[PDB]
Amino acid sequence: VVGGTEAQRNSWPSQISLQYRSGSSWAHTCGGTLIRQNWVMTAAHCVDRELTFRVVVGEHNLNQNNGTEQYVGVQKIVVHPYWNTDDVAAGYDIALLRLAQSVTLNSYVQLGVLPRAGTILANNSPCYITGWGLTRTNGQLAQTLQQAYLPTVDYAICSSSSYWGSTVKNSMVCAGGDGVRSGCQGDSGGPLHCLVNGQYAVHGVTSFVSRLGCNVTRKPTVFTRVSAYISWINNVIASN
Ligand SMILES: *C(=O)[C@@H](CC)[C@@H](CNS(=O)(=O)c1ccc(C)cc1)C(=O)O
Ligand SMILES: [Ca+2]
Repeated sequence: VVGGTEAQRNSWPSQISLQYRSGSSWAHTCGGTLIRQNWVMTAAHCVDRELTFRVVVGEHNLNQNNGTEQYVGVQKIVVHPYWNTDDVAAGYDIALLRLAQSVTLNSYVQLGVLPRAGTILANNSPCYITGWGLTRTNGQLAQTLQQAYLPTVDYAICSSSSYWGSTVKNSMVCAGGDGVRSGCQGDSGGPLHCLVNGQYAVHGVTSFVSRLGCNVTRKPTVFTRVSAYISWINNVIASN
């Protein structure tokens, strides 16, 4: 997250860290949202490589023991069947991870509330991106979880020629684009939390930023629109 602030450690209890095995240790690669005690929602592009993955829930600082973490292996990976690694702009950048063990819920570990199917936010709706992604374009991951206020940019504006044009689809949510705050590499997969009727709900799964950089004016961070995939998510959890 570029231009973020450090989140309080119990603000976003559904945020998870998706990590891969690297030698004798583990490395953060993406975020995710805990949606059941044994299921995580993340981006399909985060699980494209043939790596060994684990999920960390109750995480705040990646480089320090917080005394709240729970570590669980990924038992099954279900990518949307229409995802294509050669075309992130086509959409379908979503995947569900079945955890080997069910995690225990507490003030640091909670299920993410998902919007009702079909819900579209009005332009400029209040949202926060959260993650441990780079803190600057071509920078380094954050140690502590970060958050940034990214108001939505509706489809009409976001798919206009000066923004993302035809690259953005109506199955996506755009947010931000101010040139200062944005998602960045390593935030992908994680949540876009938006305040609706008093309650924050996870409306987006971080998917991409401009190839020019993370915080680029008129290139808002782009997310998979969760509310387009409610039936798909329910169908996967029910058949697995
Ligand atoms: C996600 O973080 C996204 C920017 C918000 C990235 C794409 N995903 S990533 O950094 O996790 C990634 C990059 C390259 C590879 C080979 C794998 C994963 C983006 O650049 O849009
Ligand atoms: Ca930690």
